[PDB]
Formats: sequence, structure tokens, C-alpha cells
Amino acid sequence: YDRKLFAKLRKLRKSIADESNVPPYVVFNDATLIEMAEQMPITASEMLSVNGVGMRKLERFGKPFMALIRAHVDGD
Amino acid sequence: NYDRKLFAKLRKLRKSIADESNVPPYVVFNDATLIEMAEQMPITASEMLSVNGVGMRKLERFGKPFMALIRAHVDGD
Amino acid sequence: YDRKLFAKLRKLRKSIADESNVPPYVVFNDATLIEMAEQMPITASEMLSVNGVGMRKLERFGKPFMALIRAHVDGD
Repeated sequence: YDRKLFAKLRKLRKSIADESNVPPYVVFNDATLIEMAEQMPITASEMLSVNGVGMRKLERFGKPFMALIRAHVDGD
Repeated sequence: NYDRKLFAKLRKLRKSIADESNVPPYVVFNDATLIEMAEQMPITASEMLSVNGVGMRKLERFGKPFMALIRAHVDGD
Repeated sequence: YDRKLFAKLRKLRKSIADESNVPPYVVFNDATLIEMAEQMPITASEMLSVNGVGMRKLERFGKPFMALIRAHVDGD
């Protein structure tokens, strides 16, 4: 598990939710973020196996989240 | 006694999943089940099935996210 | 998308946001930066084609981002 990545995921979700003017959970719930911080999905397929992530959420939110995880793992 | 911090997390997760699916919160898990989860902190399929109000159907449908939340809590993650 | 450009775009965004005392997303959101990294817009018209880039933001933040992208694509 990566705690630093989890904090980064929470911050991204907050940014998207604030800009979109929706409660953070409407973007993703905490369990989805935890799995992301565990599985560290970097591809579309990897993202779609994370619970809470359907094709709808993948199109709207997928790129920023994948990019964040990729950058964290690559050490940027 | 149950972990009140975990119960409140489970409550928020349930609200999120229930709102998503457009069902009453109890249709996911009722309050008594959540409290039992906050008491027993189930982390595997077997442990979840030991909890009142959790059968194989609910485990299939809702199990993963709740287990992920409990596992992260018990590890302080 | 170009990952090294995306990194550079994030750094410029952070610098503008820090100076302005705003969260980075308020300058441009993550998805907008990713599209810039994808399409590498150099002209004003190309920049305006990017989601989340209106004329107001262009006047305010446009020139530094255009200069950055151009210097990246050319090897400056």
C-alpha cells in the first residue's frame, strides 16, 4: 500500500469535485481510491478492474487519475 | 464495543453506493450489519459471510469496496 | 501523450498557482494539461481548441504555456 499516493488521489478527487461543484464521493468513493492506491492502475484495463470504476467514470475522470498514478510510480 | 471512526466511514461508503444505485441505504447493508462490521472488522469473504445480513449475493455485489475500506482502516492506511 | 511535457506543464502550472495563491486546478485542471500534452497546441487557435481553455484564460495564462510547449517541441 502507498499512503503518499492515496493522499495524492484524495487531492485530485477534491480538485475535480470542487471544480465540478459536486460532493467528492460523486467522483469516486474512498474504497475506489484505496484500491487505486493498492493496485496502482496505469492502463485503461487495469483501471476497469478497480471497483467503482465503470466505463462512464473512466471516460469522465480516468485520464487525470491514470496520469497521477503513472507520474507517482515513475518518480515524477 | 465498536470502532466509531470505522462505523462512520462505513456509513459514508454505504451512502455513496446506495445513492449511486438509487436504493435505500439498508438495501446495501442495514445499520446493525455495519455496526457488526465495525465490531468484527471482516477482511475476507469468509469473515464477511459470518456477519448477519451478509449472504453471498450482497458479498458479490457490495463486498469488495467494504472489505477494502475495513482492510485499510485496520492497517491505518 | 508526452510524459516529459506533461511534467513541464505541471511545473509551470504550480509556479503560476503558487504566485497567485490558488490551487493548481484553478489555473488549468489536470485533464486540460493532459490534452495539451496530447495535442501540443502552439497557436492561439490550437490552444482554444483544448477543453477548458477560453479566451479569458488565454489572455491571462496563455503565452507562458504556448512558449513552454513550443520550446519543448523544438528542443530549446
